[PDB]
Amino acid sequence: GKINLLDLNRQQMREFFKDLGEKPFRADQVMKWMYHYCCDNFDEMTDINKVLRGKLKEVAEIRAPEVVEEQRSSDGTIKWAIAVGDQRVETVYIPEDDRATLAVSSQVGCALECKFCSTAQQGFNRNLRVSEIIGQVWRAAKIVGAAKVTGQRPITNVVMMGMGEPLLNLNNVVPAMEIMLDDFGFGLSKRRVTLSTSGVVPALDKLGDMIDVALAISLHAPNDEIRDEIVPINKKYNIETFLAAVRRYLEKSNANQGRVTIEYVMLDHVNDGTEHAHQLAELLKDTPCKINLIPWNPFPGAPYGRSSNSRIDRFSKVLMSYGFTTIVRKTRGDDIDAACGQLAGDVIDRTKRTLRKRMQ
RNA sequence: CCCCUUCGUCUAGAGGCCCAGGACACCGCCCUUUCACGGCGGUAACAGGGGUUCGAAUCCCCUAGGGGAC
Ligand SMILES: C[C@H]1O[C@@H](n2cnc3c(N)ncnc32)[C@H](O)[C@@H]1O
Ligand code: MET
Ligand code: SF4
Ligand SMILES: [Mg+2]
Ligand SMILES: [Mg+2]
Ligand SMILES: [Mg+2]
Repeated sequence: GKINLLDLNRQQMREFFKDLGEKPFRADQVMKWMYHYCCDNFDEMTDINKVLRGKLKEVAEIRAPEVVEEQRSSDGTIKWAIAVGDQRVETVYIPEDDRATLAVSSQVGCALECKFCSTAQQGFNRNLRVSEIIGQVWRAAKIVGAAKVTGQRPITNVVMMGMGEPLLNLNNVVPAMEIMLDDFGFGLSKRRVTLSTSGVVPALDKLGDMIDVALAISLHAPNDEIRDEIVPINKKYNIETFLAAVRRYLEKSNANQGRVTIEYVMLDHVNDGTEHAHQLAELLKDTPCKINLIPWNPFPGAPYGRSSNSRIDRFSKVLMSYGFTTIVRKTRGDDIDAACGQLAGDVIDRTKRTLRKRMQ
């Protein structure tokens, strides 16, 4: 029953050190070792006297989840499977010219049932602990830091775009993000830590009272009827209820700089027509934003196709004629099922999704 | 008895190069095309106090807070 320090943000680690009679600055010191240096062994922490180091071994540990698989894409993308009990979730490293980004998982699977997502096909088991979330970053930083490969930069950006809906795990997601932003943690910017959500609107309001981070929304449709089909949570919280919650978040936010990112997956002949772009432009006219079009990444048994490049191009041309910043998300790591939406992991579904499927 | 303390974080520094330079963070402006959040700016430190010197982040003394040898 040793306490894992990877579960604690700054505040909780101060109060940890206040107990057992130590001063607040110890929290600062140990976090620097853990996060600036990827240190999991108290012996190596020269900042601290040998008495307090031997004392920490008694009551504490630094335990990130194990990497059990690595795959490398031809485009530079790396996917790691991390062991989480008997199950697994994925972490994805994305090197770009001027930056490097890590996509992190928030849940063991997902319970939201989006029809175009491989993670949904796996079902849902549970939420990840803080240590299991920030541990992905820790473990990726250590692996990337060791092998000094050409064009393989340290992590500058983090996206909550792995397995699971982050807003359904605020207890653990928020503290993990706090450690990403903390100067004594990873020291990342507000503006380059982006949480993506499908729209759990009461939770988005809660998020606003807890932490300010960059925000992307999984819109994927120009109207409620199409969205009800592909992103079922739109039935409980429709587009306007969601867009309103977004505008509330933006009002308090330095991280978003006045703009939400609109995520929009391009499904062939479903939501991808010129007609739909016009309707989407109208829909977003009162929501300051940037549009990120995502070519659909396939998975086994999916009833969709990827929008052709010409259909995507015409869709974006339309949007640009309405004055919207419009970017096609380059597909990264699809040769190793690491592209957005292809993260299957290894999940034990607790929602009886399989036995429900056969009973129609 | 010996070493350590420079912007929020990590650092450049060796008596005039420094009213202290950089990276990232933070803040601000812009995003009507750099986006798996993009572009450009701006604020910001010599642990504290007192000596030495024409001149101190730098040399000396004390104090506060960390290590380390007997
Ligand atoms: C991280 C973003 O990826 C989207 N997403 C989910 N599944 C897929 C898929 N098969 N292809 C492309 N994008 C997908 C999201 O729903 C979210 O907005
Ligand atoms: C694979 S989706 C990851 C982010 C979030 N669950 C969303 O739908 O936007
Ligand atoms: S898309 Fe994001 S939310 Fe919808 S299912 Fe896949 S993961 Fe859960
Ligand atoms: Mg300092
Ligand atoms: Mg940005
Ligand atoms: Mg200055």
